[PDB]
Amino acid sequence: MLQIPQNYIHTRSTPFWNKQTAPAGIFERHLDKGTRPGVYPRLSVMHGAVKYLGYADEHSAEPDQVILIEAGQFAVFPPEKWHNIEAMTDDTYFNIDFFVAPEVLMEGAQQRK
Amino acid sequence: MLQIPQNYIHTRSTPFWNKQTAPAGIFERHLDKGTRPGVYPRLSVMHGAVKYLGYADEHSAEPDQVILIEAGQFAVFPPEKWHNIEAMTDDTYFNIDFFVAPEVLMEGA
Amino acid sequence: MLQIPQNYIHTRSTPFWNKQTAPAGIFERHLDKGTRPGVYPRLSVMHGAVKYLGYADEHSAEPDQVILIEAGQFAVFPPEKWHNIEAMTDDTYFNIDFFVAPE
Amino acid sequence: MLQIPQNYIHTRSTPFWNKQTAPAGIFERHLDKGTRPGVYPRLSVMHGAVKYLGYADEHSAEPDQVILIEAGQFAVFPPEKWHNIEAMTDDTYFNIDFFVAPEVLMEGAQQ
Ligand SMILES: [Zn+2]
Ligand SMILES: [Zn+2]
Ligand SMILES: [Zn+2]
Ligand SMILES: [Zn+2]
Repeated sequence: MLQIPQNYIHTRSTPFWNKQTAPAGIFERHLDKGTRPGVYPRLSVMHGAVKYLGYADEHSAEPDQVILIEAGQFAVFPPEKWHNIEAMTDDTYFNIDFFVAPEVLMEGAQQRK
Repeated sequence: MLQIPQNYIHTRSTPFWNKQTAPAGIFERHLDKGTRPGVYPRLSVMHGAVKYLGYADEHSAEPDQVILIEAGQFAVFPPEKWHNIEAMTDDTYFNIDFFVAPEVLMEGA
Repeated sequence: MLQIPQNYIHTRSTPFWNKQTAPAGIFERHLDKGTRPGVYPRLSVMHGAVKYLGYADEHSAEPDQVILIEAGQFAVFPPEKWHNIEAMTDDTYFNIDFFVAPE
Repeated sequence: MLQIPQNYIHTRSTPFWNKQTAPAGIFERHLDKGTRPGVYPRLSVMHGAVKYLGYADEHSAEPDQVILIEAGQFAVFPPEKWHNIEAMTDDTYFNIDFFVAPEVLMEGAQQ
């Protein structure tokens, strides 16, 4: 399973969504982006099941990776990778958390005058 | 398993923690600060495994609820209940997300 | 002006709301609570105008505090104080950010 | 004033920064990381005042946009534009919130 580095930071979260409430576009092929690159999405299924479908590129015809996520489980998605999800039942609902890399700026001994 | 209602709101997320970076007191029997009906914490473990032990009350000798959370899994804990977690390995790391009911986030007159 | 202490941390944000998309209960008298006491709400108006009506207590007949927040401005709401907001137009829309004391 | 469209989504919020705690790079002319159409930063001042300076390009001699932000106010800055900020006082602190269009956060495939 793909893991999010322990030093990554949580930036945003989505409300709980189901087939009807989620933005329609999440069920079609797409890329999850942020302000910066390398954002890791973490989809958690609270009930039912959710399927992740990843592709080689923006136009490949069939998925090159499939992950089934059941209630009580989560899966982090490969960054900058085209994909779409699919709800397995009408009762399925889930939410998504996004994580980004931390910034480490070198500092000096004095303050900036 | 405990499930958090669809209308609940994500209010806070703790950073990733391991045996060393997490608040020492989380491994000791405690009551989540501010816990009350409508406040559900969700613990997801990214690596290793975390064990949750729940107790009927502050001084119960044995727990009445045991949950082993592995990497790729999460568990929602019951509010207003004494408990504690335990990291099963040194490289274990998890984070906790909190969700709360709209009526308690904004209590009307 | 009421200010949020520099050491507080941002915990949550609401999407942009207007008279219709906002949760109804916000236009009615209420209290913002959050998991811990002392939370600070910061309402910023992106367009139109919002008015804050604060009250002495849960049942005061009239408000003891009034603040008009116009586009390009925000206002920090006194914690633990009952209040309700009023959008001044249909075109008005705002969002709320919440800040809490350092963990 | 620039306004962030009502359907945009809050993606990041920086902690409160002052003349010393803010990343040094924000005080010098730069181009925000990942800046592009659909990404608007919103800088609001909690105390003191902050001044934004925008430039036509990277080497323009003079700025062509100036926004003074007092405490209790905020200003949305244009995307893909060279700029820098200046804290008017030592006791000044502020924070920035970034908002992004839904079509940019979730880039739909085309054919
Ligand atoms: Zn996605
Ligand atoms: Zn706990
Ligand atoms: Zn309120
Ligand atoms: Zn900037």
